[PDB]
Amino acid sequence: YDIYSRLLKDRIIMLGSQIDDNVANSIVSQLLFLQAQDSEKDIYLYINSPGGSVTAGFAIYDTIQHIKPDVQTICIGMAASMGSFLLAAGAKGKRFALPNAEVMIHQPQGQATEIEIAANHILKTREKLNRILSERTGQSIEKIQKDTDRDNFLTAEEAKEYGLIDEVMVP
Amino acid sequence: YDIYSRLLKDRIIMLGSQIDDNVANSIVSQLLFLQAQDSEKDIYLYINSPGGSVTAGFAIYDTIQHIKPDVQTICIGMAASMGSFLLAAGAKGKRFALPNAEVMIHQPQGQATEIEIAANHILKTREKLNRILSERTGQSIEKIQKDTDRDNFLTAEEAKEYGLIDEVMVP
Amino acid sequence: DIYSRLLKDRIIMLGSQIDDNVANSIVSQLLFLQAQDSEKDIYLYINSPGGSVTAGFAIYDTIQHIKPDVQTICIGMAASMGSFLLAAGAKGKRFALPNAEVMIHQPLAQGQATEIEIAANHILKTREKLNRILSERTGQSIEKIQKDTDRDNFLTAEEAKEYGLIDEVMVP
Amino acid sequence: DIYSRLLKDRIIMLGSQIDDNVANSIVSQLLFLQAQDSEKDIYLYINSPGGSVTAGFAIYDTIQHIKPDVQTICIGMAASMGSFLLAAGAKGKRFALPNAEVMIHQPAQGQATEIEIAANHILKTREKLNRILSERTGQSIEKIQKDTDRDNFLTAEEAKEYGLIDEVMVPET
Amino acid sequence: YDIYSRLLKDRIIMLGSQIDDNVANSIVSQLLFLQAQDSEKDIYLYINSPGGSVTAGFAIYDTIQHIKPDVQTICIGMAASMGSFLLAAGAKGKRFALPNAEVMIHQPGQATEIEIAANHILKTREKLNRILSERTGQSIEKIQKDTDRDNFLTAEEAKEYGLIDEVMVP
Amino acid sequence: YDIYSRLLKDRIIMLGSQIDDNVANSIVSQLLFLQAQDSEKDIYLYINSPGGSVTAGFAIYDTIQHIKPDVQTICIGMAASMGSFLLAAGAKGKRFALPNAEVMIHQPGQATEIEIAANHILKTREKLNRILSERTGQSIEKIQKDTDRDNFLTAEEAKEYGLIDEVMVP
Amino acid sequence: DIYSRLLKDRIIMLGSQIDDNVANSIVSQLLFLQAQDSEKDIYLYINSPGGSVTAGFAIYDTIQHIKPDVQTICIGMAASMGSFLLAAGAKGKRFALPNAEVMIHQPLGQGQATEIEIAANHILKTREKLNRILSERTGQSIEKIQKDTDRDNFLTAEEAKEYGLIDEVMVPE
Ligand SMILES: [Ca+2]
Repeated sequence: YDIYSRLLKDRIIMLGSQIDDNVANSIVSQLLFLQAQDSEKDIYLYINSPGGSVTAGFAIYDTIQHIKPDVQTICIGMAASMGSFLLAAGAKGKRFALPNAEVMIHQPQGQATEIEIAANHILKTREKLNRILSERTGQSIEKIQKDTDRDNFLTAEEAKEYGLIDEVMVP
Repeated sequence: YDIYSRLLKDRIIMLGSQIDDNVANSIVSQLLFLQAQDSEKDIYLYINSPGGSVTAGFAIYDTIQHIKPDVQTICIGMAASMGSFLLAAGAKGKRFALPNAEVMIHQPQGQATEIEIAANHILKTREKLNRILSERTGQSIEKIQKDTDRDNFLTAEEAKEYGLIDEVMVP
Repeated sequence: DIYSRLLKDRIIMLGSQIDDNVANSIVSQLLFLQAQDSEKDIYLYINSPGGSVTAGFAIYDTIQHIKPDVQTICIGMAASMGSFLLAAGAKGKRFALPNAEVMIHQPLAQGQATEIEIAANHILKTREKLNRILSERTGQSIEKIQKDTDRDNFLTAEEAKEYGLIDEVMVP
Repeated sequence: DIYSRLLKDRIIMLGSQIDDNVANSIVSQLLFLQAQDSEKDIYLYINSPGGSVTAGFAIYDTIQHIKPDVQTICIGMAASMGSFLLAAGAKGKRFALPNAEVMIHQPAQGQATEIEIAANHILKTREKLNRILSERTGQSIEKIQKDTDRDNFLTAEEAKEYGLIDEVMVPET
Repeated sequence: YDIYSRLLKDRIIMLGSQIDDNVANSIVSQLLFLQAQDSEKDIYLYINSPGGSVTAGFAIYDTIQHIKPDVQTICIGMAASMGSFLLAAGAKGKRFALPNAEVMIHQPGQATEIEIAANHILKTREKLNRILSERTGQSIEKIQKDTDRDNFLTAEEAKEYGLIDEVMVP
Repeated sequence: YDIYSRLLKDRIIMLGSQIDDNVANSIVSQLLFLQAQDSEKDIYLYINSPGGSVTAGFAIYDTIQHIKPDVQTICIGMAASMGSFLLAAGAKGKRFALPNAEVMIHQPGQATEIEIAANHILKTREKLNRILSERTGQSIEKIQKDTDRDNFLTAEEAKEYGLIDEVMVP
Repeated sequence: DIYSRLLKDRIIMLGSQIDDNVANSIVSQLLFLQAQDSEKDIYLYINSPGGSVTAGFAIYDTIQHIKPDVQTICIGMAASMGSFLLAAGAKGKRFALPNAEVMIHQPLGQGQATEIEIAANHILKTREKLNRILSERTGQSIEKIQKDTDRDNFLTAEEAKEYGLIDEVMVPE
């Protein structure tokens, strides 16, 4: 679509699909582009994703944390698994959801190849997810481990109360 | 294509297919872009939709309510399921249909993934749909509960009488 | 390429089966042309076997809604919803080329219509509203239209003028 | 690409079977060119094995309706509807190159829709084709009836003497 | 591949595939475009073609002869059947091949049902031989024999035969 | 896509897939283009790759070493097989990984029969090992050992191993 | 989109099997750059496992024909027709990168060659002309080349220089 090109001028990135390497490459490239345009101005990352690959999600995570600009995260529909992980990873005080957004932190995948899955288990990237979520939500590692194994769906309000977002955007 | 892009210049968006995640993302992006262009001028959402997925439809709904410009809604052919919900969700006074439009309130999937179905069951989106509809139509939620469970087809004039739209546009 | 250039001349071509995509595109073009200039005429050329009635009504309603006069010109053919849109053009401004073939017969499902669309038509009785508009725009009685839209009667351009479906056959 | 640049030169290329898609494309180019300038000649090159008669009649009628003269020029082939459209050019301005192959035989051809085939027979389009061909070749309807019911191939010079075209374009120098 | 539109600015046309109706329509369109742009300047037609449809080849042949500009023909790799025919059809004195080009005048075709019927009733095989005779300076009798056999010709032998005017030497 | 052309203006090259011939040709072309634009300014090569073909990987490797501009390598996500080899081949002091990047040096990615035959005859594994040994500061004995096993490394471990120079801290 | 931009720098990339499509592309780019400037060098980068000899001879002939010098650089692999086009660069201007792989073997006859192409190869004895050309350009005896062309002969960049296939190995800096 020609629309996502216009939105880059507004420093808006839409993450509206399952997260695989292709998507990760696209989002990362968009993040580096906007940093090159203007290293100071905020970026707006709208999220409607059911999740996906963990190494691909970490690629985006790492790029959000590395670049100079504050990356604002705004969930518009769903944020599950890596979707919700990236939602929580946005700039402090600047993580949002619309009132009818659905958030799940269950971390179960996502067209991941042999090499990726091998890396995940060997470098125990799941423990790294749990540890990062714990830091960014304030929850204990033990509560994070428990909830990421479970299939709990949170309303926007329940997501704020959990510490995944900062503010529910009520009209 | 080039017509919708040039139509976007007039702050017109066309919602003319079933609503899935792709469509929602597109409509949401278009709404955010038009807000970014001018935060004050009306937006015209044209609707010819058999409906689609609830979580996709709520993403559009939330965006309409979130943005500063008021989104005028106009049914040209059909609004069924989520299509009619979106029609009823336009700026008050600014909801329209052409004389031979067909509106159906019945909410039944729109290629909704199993994660989305689970979320909607758990978060009780169906009761929420009924409630929002009753607020936007002026009907009691009991009337809404009944009418959304049967397949009730309404003319543009009947949908006006029902409160789904404000006016039938005059030839 | 050619169609975007024609759009500048306020010319819209309807040269396929009418389904929802086509209807959405035709509706869009009509809206764009009204936004471009509200006073100048639009030229809708029709070569269509017909299709979906709900899609056709979407185009019909838009033609009647928009400000500019919409001229309808049949090239090749106008069957079912195709003939309905041809008869729906501005009065005094509905045309057919000499060898055009017009058919009023409304089938008994077309335009690869969805389950939801078929149900709406039978419940809201669109077949009767079609027959009503046709009689109003041709000058024939409702019982004449009712019989003719049930039959597979093919009309020449001149017979279609006699019928009231068009205003004039265009002279070479 | 090349075809859009050619359209600036008021050149239209008809190089395939005739269906509704092609007919609509040709019809639109003719209307565009008339909208550009209504006095200057149009140059319609024809290399076509034929196709749908109702699609063919749409092009035919459009040629006769617009104000500019439509010169027709056969390169390669003009069979069935192709040769009918060749014969449909502005009289005096129908051409073929020396090695062009013309066929007048009229055979539902070329992915014609079910409604179209029925329309052909009911409105008796075959009689109209014959009568028009007769009118613009100068040949009698009886001769055209016989010649269109046989697989009848003609050279460019034979097609000229038959009256289908006005001149064979012999190359310089 | 947008290289071909760039070459068109330099009045260069590439015929580097099997000759069918689509290729014919394409080549004919470029030739007409190049005449419209400028009717005086030479056009350069490069050939690497195994041949193809006789009626499609004839459409190209006629357009070459009909347009005002001189069309140079340059064989770069192969010119077989209709390919070699179109090579022999260039402006006189301006038909070339590169030193390692392969040229075959044997005529066996990627035509259609209607096209095949036309070729045989109108006797296009005789028209090919006749034109080959006119443009090579060879007799109808020799050409008839050679177009029936699978004689491959070097670039030098094609010059000697009269299919080209000069071999293009490094 | 389309974003990648804009990134080229910033002298950024994304290597975010398996390395086959088409990918190598593309990366090599982007490197040559950027050198041609400016021979002095740094190039940034972002790597997210499972690796792939040895011949294709060496094509990129050689071009990185040949061109004038310093090529910075930045691992985002993963660098395995040729991916990690290309990561280790960045300009000295300008090889980086993000905190959560996964690095694997193990050498076993869609390559023709000719290429596989070439690899074993011309002893390309011995070449890889020697080059890795030269750019990490680890011995050939050590690198021969670690290339055989499926040892994954964190960004910090990759730095300690000598594959990268720094981890990029948020 | 880099290739079109790269073409502004007089750079051509041959990165696949050689067939008629590839050859017609390369030939076109060579002819384009001549028309652009006939004096400045052209840079042909080679990463090719070979292909059709007819297609390769088309490129070869065009390289020799045009005025600009064509520099050849092997980046990854040059096999069969790939090697041949490598050895065919301007004298003193044939290069390979240090880890390039070169094979002179000319296969059992490649690259989707048509029955017409294969017939011409055998009749016009195209293999003999290849061996003759390689001999002239490597400075080796036709006897040695005939032997090495019949074996699967993989060479390093340095060995290719010692053979005479290239003039220099491009040393990195
Ligand atoms: Ca720099």
